[PDB]
Amino acid sequence: SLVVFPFKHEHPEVLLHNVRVAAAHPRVHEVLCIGYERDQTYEAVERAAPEISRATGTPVSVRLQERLGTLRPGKGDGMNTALRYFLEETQWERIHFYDADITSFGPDWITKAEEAADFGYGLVRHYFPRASTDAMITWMITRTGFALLWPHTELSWIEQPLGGELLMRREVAAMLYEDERVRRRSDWGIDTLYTFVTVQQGVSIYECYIPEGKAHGGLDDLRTMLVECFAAIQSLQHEVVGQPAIHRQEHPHRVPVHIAERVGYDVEATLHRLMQHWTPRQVELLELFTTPVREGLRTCQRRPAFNFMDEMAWAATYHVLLEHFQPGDPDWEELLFKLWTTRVLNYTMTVALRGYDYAQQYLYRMLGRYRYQAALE
Amino acid sequence: MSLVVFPFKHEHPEVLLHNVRVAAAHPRVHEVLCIGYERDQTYEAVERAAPEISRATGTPVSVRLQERLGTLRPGKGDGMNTALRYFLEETQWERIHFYDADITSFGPDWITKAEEAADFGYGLVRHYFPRASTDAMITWMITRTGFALLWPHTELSWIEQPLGGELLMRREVAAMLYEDERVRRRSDWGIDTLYTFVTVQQGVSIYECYIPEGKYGGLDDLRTMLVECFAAIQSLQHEVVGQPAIHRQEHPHRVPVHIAERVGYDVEATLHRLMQHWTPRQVELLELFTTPVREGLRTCQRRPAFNFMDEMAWAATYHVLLEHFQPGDPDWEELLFKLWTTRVLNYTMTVALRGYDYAQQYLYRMLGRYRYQAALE
Ligand code: NA
Ligand code: NA
Repeated sequence: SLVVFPFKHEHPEVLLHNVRVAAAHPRVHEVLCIGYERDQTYEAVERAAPEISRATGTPVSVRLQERLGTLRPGKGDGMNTALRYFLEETQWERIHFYDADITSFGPDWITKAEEAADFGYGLVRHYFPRASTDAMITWMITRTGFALLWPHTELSWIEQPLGGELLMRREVAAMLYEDERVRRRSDWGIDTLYTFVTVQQGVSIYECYIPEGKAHGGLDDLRTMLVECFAAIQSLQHEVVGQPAIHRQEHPHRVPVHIAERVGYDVEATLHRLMQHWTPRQVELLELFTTPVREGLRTCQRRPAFNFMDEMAWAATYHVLLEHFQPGDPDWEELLFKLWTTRVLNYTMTVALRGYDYAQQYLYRMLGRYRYQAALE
Repeated sequence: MSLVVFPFKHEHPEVLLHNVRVAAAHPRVHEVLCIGYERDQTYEAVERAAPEISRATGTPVSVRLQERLGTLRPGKGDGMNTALRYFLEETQWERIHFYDADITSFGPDWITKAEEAADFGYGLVRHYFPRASTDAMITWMITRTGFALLWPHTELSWIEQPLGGELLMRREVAAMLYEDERVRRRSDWGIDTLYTFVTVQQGVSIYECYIPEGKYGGLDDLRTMLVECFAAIQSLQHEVVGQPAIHRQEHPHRVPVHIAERVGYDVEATLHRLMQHWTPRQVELLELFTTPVREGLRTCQRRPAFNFMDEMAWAATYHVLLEHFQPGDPDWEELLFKLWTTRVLNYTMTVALRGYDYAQQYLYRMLGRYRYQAALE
């Protein structure tokens, strides 16, 4: 079994700690770290690598990501490079990915995933408890898109379709590595692509619950990620999903108190940013949207406005964006960001303020209404 | 011997009349009194329904108009003090209840529980109810906060609903309050504060009944109550409490889910209203406040700022207000309003968003630190 840690900007100590756990694990035959460039961190892990291999009897390799796709060169190139390495330079039967920066990692993540693979599943995804105001891309972009475009499939039921923590069977990794839609997704869209393509190909999926959760400012920290996750859905929108898929999830535990009691973002800063980086093109682009959204966002030039951006207004908005949004156009990018920000604020003030349980319940029903709306049309 | 009082203004007649019926049917209630603000629609409906309710229940149901007994805005204070005057001068009943006209959860239990605690010996019985984490912002940030910073060694800041209009007094407590000029003059929203304070100051023994079943717009809706409740505390600040008081509270149930999952105010409207109705004198009055507060509120001329207004900034702010605020002055009232608004927003986004239990714990701890800070000094 190969374990992969993609990294770029992470501090060395956290990645090295995780490497040491994975290398020590009885079922792990090799650890690979993949980075962007030979920096301080990359050199540190290269230096520390041989002490770790001798101590564990497990080979630890470092490699650079190669340019395999055609978008911004980010996470997708790293993961796809790991797929090639696993397929062409190893004979291991299974590959795990874990983000380099997870601070809650332990032998349990590896064990649970392997045991699920033993059971027969082609793909094992880890999922985690999350704060009511985390996962706003997952919820408002990815799962929403899946519900609205493929309501009869497993896609919108997957818990963490953006999660980078997962295990694949060799054959699943080969299928993804060979798929050109996946190979080209060199940016933040890679996780969406892996998720979508595995489901479309009827790979069987198990979702393991990891109770400790994943420990790793304004909403604008997420803006590139948001743009690329949305572009990934938009790129897939005319695809057909023609076959069922086995999909099961470990029953989740009660959310831990310290996770239920996190705030996901700085509300003040987010309100402020909503009023910034406006341009006449952004103002003119709003003429594509429904009346309450156009007026709501136009208001945002002067003061934060977001009550208008409820569930149905968001679905209406999502449809216009699927049709008109252009990845790489700066005004479209900023507009998406503002529109999503008003959706996040609306949900924060009218749903998340009512409590964790209330929020979870609203989000699941949101998907249910989106699927039903899409299935009736 | 027991009188039940419902002061009223513009409430819907059916809620009030339902409650009147409940009170008069109660075996322990000898007379029901309704005190009307003026001869409006509500008052006419009450006066029509009265003689029939007296006949159906064999209990006298009287209607009267609030008199002008105080020297401030003619409001709740006049209404309640008029009921005291009547209880004392035109009846011989030994106990008086007050209930708000529009409580929708009213039953004989509210009366029985209060009567039973008086039988036990208490001078004053106050009811208290579960409340949502964004309700009771005057109670917490103004009244309980003031009680904690001004009389930390007393029972005052430990009282759960000092602003609550659901309570029972023994005749001698009522007489003492009616006779007190500080109380007689508080014709506005400050009356509840005055009742709570003077009873404690005079060593009246207090019991708090828990009513499990008991209990919109921008913060704007609470602006008049806010400025009058603050003025009430300000008007008492040099008073001394030189005797203890017996005070016990019924143990509270877990908050009902339907109450934990409410929202208390329109956030968007509140953020907007924070940027309005500036005057250059308000800008200049800010010069009296600490630097982060001065800078923070000044920013509110252009965008909402509130992160600065944590509990320590609020305590510093409260001291400046106690010293400088001018009741009845439009700029001072408006500044208090914005100042409290930033405090409620700060608490909403950094505390209440973390969940009900986190919020409750934070609030009780806040009073704890305010008592400690005040007693040390
Ligand atoms: Na090993
Ligand atoms: Na009676």
